[PDB]
Amino acid sequence: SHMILIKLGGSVITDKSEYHKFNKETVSRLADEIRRSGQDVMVVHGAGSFGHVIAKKYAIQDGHVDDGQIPAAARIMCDTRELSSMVVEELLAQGIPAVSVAPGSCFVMEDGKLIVDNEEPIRRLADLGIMPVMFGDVVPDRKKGFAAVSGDQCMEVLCRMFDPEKVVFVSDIDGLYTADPKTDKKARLIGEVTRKKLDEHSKMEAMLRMTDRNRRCYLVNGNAPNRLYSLLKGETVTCTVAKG
Amino acid sequence: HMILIKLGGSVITDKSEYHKFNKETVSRLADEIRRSGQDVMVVHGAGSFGHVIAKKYAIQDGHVDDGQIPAAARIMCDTRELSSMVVEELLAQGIPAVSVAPGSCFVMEDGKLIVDNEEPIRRLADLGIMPVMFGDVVPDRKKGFAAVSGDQCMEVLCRMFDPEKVVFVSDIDGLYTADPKTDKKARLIGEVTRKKLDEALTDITVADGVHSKMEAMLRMTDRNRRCYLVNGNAPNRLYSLLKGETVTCTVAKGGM
Ligand SMILES: Nc1ncnc2c1ncn2[C@@H]1O[C@H](COP(=O)(O)OP(=O)(O)O)[C@@H](O)[C@H]1O
Ligand SMILES: Nc1ncnc2c1ncn2[C@@H]1O[C@H](COP(=O)(O)OP(=O)(O)O)[C@@H](O)[C@H]1O
Ligand SMILES: [C]/C([C][C]N=N=[N])=[C]\[C]OP([O])([O])=O
Ligand SMILES: [C]/C([C][C]N=N=[N])=[C]\[C]OP([O])([O])=O
Repeated sequence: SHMILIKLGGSVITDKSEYHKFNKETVSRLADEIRRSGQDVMVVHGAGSFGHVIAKKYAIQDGHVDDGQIPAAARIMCDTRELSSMVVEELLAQGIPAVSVAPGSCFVMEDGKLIVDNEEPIRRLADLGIMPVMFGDVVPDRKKGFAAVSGDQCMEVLCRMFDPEKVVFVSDIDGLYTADPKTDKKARLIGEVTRKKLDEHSKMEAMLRMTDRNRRCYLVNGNAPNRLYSLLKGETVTCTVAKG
Repeated sequence: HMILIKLGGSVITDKSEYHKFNKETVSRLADEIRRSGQDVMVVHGAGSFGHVIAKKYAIQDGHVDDGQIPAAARIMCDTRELSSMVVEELLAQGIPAVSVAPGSCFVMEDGKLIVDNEEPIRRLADLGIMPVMFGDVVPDRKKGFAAVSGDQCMEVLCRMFDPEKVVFVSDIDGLYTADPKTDKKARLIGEVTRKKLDEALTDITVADGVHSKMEAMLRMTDRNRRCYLVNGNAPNRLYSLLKGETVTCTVAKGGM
């Protein structure tokens, strides 16, 4: 019961300012860091520039309103699946058996909720040692035609099915700050996140939901070499932790 | 008025060279589909994106040792990457499509592909985003994992969506009395029925061929829906068949 659920956010695996650009060097290092830690893990990744660009250009997250969005949805779904291959290639190269599980090809959505009615394939892939890799995708919706699922929602489902000991968000920031550290030089790192969120980004809300059953959720900078490796081994690193 | 089409691995890949995609052939076949103007749904095989590694690790035998797991995930990645290449050509010709990997959402039991949840595949077809299934490694309820073929993917979609016509696209003009690559004096079979399938059942067939290929087409047929096996390497032959014209092919009929 010591599995660690990891999200390779789109901020580190892709260049979000450059459409369809894969950060092969960062993902290759992150996969090597994952293997050397010797931990049992499951990998979710974001869509990044392989989806967010065409998404809001056609407002895909708002549902099916025009037939012109159908080729756009297919192109987005083709890109997220292609990105997942590049991620899986790096996992396989390190000796981590993994397979892409596209949510848009397997599940449906209803009122912003990812619905996983059939859990057997994901569970059977896990028991075989072939890590099921979910990711942000365009998903059929029961009310809006289609919708968008995030990497965080995919993790919430896997957090429910497999009860990880730790949950780790890998992004391009040292942690949660008072504001965007890229735009506000007067940003200060927040070390702990509890239900003290009552004072107020909304990432505290996203981190806290996965702290069910006294497990700790971490948010760490993947652009810092070996930080993720040390985190997985239990060594103290710079990060934001959600607890309680 | 939907037509179910299998883009076999023998024509969309170089089956003699691992991980080799025949882009231009697929680009032509997609353009022939667009030019036909038919409501279609496309399944494709794995070809050398699945068979080469499956033979070296006996994946068709199921989970027998831990050395197979890295090979199974390697094939699973290869079939998904090949499917992306196929979808890319479909999108280029104005055919919205999405890859639906059977190993990512289905299981198998006793050599049959179990589809317990039909909603996603049906919702994608309703939106106009063609669900494209393909040959893959699939978790098995009894043997750990199992290999599913394009022919089996075609069966469940035939069961699900009830096409009026089924087309098998391969690297051969049709079914022959023996393998045409190893027998020059072999002739083509024009029509396939349940009667001739029993006529092709031999001891060699049992110990294995042509009987299983006939059975694959016959399972796509019923009282009036026919199955056609056409050569994808013949330019515009798939186009003419989709238009309703007569072409050199093998026809299955009557069901079984
Ligand atoms: N209060 C904040 N603390 C930390 N980062 C923030 C904050 N507000 C905005 N950001 C920005 O959000 C980005 C990460 O969010 P996002 O890219 O959506 O996550 P993901 O990496 O999962 O896609 C960071 O690059 C950071 O610049
Ligand atoms: N009786 C037969 N008739 C036609 N082809 C045969 C026969 N026996 C063996 N073959 C071989 O099978 C090959 C096609 O089979 P396969 O690759 O499974 O089709 P697909 O590519 O549609 O899956 C042909 O290249 C042919 O050489
Ligand atoms: C996929 C998405 C969207 C795009 N397209 N559309 N509607 C998102 C996900 O999320 P992330 O962030 O995790 O990546
Ligand atoms: C997945 C694969 C591999 C295995 N092997 N076997 N029995 C294949 C697919 O299928 P196709 O259709 O391609 O042939």
